[PDB]
Amino acid sequence: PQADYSGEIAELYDLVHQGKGKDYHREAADLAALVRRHSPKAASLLDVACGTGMHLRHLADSFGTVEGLELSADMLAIARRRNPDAVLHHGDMRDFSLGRRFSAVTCMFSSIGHLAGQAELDAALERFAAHVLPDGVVVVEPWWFPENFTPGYVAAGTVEAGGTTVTRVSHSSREGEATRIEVHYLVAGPDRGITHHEESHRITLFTREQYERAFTAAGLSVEFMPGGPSGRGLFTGLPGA
Amino acid sequence: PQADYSGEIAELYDLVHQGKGKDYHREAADLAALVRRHSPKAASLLDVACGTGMHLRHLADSFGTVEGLELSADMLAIARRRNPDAVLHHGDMRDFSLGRRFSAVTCMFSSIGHLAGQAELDAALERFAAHVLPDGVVVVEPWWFPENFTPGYVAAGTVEAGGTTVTRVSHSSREGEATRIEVHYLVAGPDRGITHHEESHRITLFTREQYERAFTAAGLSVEFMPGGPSGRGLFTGLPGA
Ligand SMILES: Cc1cn([C@H]2C[C@H](O)[C@@H](COP(=O)(O)OP(=O)(O)Oc3ccccc3)O2)c(=O)[nH]c1=O
Ligand SMILES: Cc1cn([C@H]2C[C@H](O)[C@@H](COP(=O)(O)OP(=O)(O)Oc3ccccc3)O2)c(=O)[nH]c1=O
Ligand SMILES: C[S@@+](CC[C@H](N)C(=O)[O-])C[C@H]1O[C@@H](n2cnc3c(N)ncnc32)[C@H](O)[C@@H]1O
Ligand SMILES: C[S@@+](CC[C@H](N)C(=O)[O-])C[C@H]1O[C@@H](n2cnc3c(N)ncnc32)[C@H](O)[C@@H]1O
Repeated sequence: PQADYSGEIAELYDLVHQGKGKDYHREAADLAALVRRHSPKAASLLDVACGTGMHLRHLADSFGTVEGLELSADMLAIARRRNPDAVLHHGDMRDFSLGRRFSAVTCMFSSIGHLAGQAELDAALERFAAHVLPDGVVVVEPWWFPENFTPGYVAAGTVEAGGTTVTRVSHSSREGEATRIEVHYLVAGPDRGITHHEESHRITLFTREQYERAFTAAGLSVEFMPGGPSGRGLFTGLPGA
Repeated sequence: PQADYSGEIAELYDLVHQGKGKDYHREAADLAALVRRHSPKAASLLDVACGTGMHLRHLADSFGTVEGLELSADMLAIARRRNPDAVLHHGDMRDFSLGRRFSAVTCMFSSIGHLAGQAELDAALERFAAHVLPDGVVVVEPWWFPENFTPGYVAAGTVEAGGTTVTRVSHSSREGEATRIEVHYLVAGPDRGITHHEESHRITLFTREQYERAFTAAGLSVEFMPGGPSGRGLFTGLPGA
């Protein structure tokens, strides 16, 4: 039903991804070490599709200035509360223009898969290049590629916090050149009873070559790293191709 | 939504109660030892609201003849497959008449709480007495009493079998003289995706005295045993009051 990271889905986001084991503190430390490898003097970072601003909160401990861009107002509201001294823009990775550049431009946890087709992917990569300093680095965490996607995958987990029990179950299928992921939730607590929610997303299965193509078209040199924080690896790009 | 143990709810019953830890083999052994305490020569047993026939399957190893009665055709279908050599009647605990008596008449796992009011409870207890041999025993596992019910209770568990993942979440609230239990399910598998189901039941909170009253009115001597297989204790009754 929803595909827009809104309402109760946005409110549940952080608890469910923490319950699944996601460690944004570690991921931010790793990201900052990776960035400083390619740009030793790096000072500022823009996190695109920053969601609830969990990486930004931790990256602020490593970078003098951090900033975000996010499409969903409800995600953004959470992010702004968590990062009250940073600028967080409501906008679209396909066409934003902030009039400034950063040491690092990051786009994490498969947000890039919400783009449809090579044209949107190239457009986003060009915007990321349009916002990186000449000595900086772009980091994009892809969705699954066709060559590593597992169709029929079922993930189920339950987490409890503050008196509330949340179960999240996903099923991922092949829909042409994308994954269809259906996600259902049961949210329960003594005072509120049980509520059911659902999300459904089409997330594009770009090949590695297609990602590399978008980096190249944007003037970035590209390298893929397998494994990565979420099993999908990580691409890094440097201006100067 | 449903309150009638039908369709997919009936199909999910055994897997969810097994995942929650219910051991019908142990409960049947205990029940047979309890019965033989009060009726050493006991030979036959009628399980009323026998559901999917899980106690009957195991009790058949202890009693020469076992038989069941169940209101829901879909539960009964499962029970009949599991117990192909026994007679399993489609009927109602409030008014059935089988024209024969048994060494033991059992009614397990709070099925008795599906009755509304003292009149139905007394009617069922009189039917149970109308089907027990003079030297036999009646065993009724109650629902919660007002004095031991915990309102706001949330139970969540996930079990996997045969490629299918099932999450069941319940919330129990006080509705006058009953509990309102709402139960939601998520059923997931690689081939079938995710489906959501729900049940809602009103289950009467009779006091211990009200149970004892129904046994007495039916000519049975009554004893309550705390704890029991499901935390609600157990009543046993003997003809001859
Ligand atoms: C398909 C798939 C999943 N997983 C692993 C990956 C993950 O550990 C788990 C699936 O969990 P779920 O909540 O559905 O997806 P995420 O955690 O990625 O969250 C997001 C969902 C959509 C957009 C972005 C992020 O199984 C794989 O290892 N291979 C696969 O092909
Ligand atoms: C209210 C309540 C529950 N529990 C325990 C009892 C149980 O271990 C758990 C609740 O699990 P759930 O699936 O909702 O109920 P059942 O397993 O009884 O199944 C049936 C439901 C309805 C009709 C018959 C049987 O919490 C308690 O200890 N006290 C309570 O007051
Ligand atoms: C899986 S979440 C990842 C959020 C965050 N980066 C993290 O690691 O938790 C995907 C995010 O992409 C955002 N998003 C989707 N399409 C977008 C677009 N065109 N521009 C900006 N953000 C977008 C969603 O609103 C959501 O916050
Ligand atoms: C919680 S289930 C217990 C089933 C079984 N005794 C067990 O231990 O698994 C409650 C059962 O009561 C049955 N039931 C409800 N009202 C009934 C009635 N009036 N007569 C007979 N069975 C009834 C339901 O159809 C269901 O099978």
